[PDB]
Amino acid sequence: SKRALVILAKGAEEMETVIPVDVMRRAGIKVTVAGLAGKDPVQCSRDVVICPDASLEDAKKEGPYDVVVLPGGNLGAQNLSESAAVKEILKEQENRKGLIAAICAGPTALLAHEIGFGSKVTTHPLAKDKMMNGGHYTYSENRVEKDGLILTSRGPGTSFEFALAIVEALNGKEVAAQVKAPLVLK
Amino acid sequence: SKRALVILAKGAEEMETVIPVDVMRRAGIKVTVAGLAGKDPVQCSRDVVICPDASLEDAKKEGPYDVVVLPGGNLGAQNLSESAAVKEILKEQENRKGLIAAICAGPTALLAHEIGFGSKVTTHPLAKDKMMNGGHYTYSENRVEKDGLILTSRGPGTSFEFALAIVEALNGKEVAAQVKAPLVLK
Repeated sequence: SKRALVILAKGAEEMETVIPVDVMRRAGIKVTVAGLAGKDPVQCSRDVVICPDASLEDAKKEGPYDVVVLPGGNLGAQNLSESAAVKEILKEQENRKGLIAAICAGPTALLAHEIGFGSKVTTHPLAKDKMMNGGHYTYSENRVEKDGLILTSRGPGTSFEFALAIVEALNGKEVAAQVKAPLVLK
Repeated sequence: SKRALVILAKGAEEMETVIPVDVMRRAGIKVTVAGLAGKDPVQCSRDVVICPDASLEDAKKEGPYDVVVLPGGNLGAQNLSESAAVKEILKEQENRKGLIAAICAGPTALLAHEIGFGSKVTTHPLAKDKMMNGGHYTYSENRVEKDGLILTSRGPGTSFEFALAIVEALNGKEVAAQVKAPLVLK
């Protein structure tokens, strides 16, 4: 009954894609993995090939979504940053006061599309300078940062924390705790 | 220059599949994701669809491998446990004194194929009783267990530790440390 849209572009970090999709489905969220380029399989940064559930064009017609999720991976985030379709989805989600979650270089697509300026954010350490160009955000080193409806995180190793923060935001702390225990997190 | 074979069956835990593949490729290992059933895309436990690099039939002809990796997921591990092809690959890897790595319900395929008896092993907590049927192994609660050439781990949340243990076994501690830092692990 909550719904998530995960936007999958060539060059996405596959761990940052699969960990949130899997954890959100464990939480009972209806997740649509949507291909930026169309319905065809997507070659991720480390050459894992993932078949999306739908094209982004089709998935948009089925919104709105409770969260829009942007994986990282530098080339994936670049492709999200260059997409007019992504711009329109994020602007509409911002406008309706829905959650936007981005991990690793993913938040640099928020910069590109002028989303969430004035928010505290984090990114992978190597993406800090790009994200901070112009001083439009306030930078954090927290592993997960949530400033209202903009949720960001740092890297593959923060992907479980990121996904469980999404789950808590949508489904509450009790569901997040229930989902977390079987994962054998430290 | 080291080589890994990852055997991907329907119902595999996608996080336990993708995290080791990605981390091992970061370490410079040549990884073949081989489909148990053939060359076609594989529907994982949480409905992520992954396109393998090759069928297992083809990938075997290209061995030997420095490690054979068995992801978890209960139905994935069941399919690995029922496969005569997997039996032959694991027996040959055992015989040549090559590493076998299995995570979560994955080690129950070792039981099925009578691999590594007498070793200390771990599994997901919910797979302990199945793994221990007959007392053929000695159970551990360590997050990663390595008893010589049998390497096991417990769940999605131990997948990074599992993958970095594989990297250390193949490529050494210095490479594992170099791969680990950009991941933003805690």
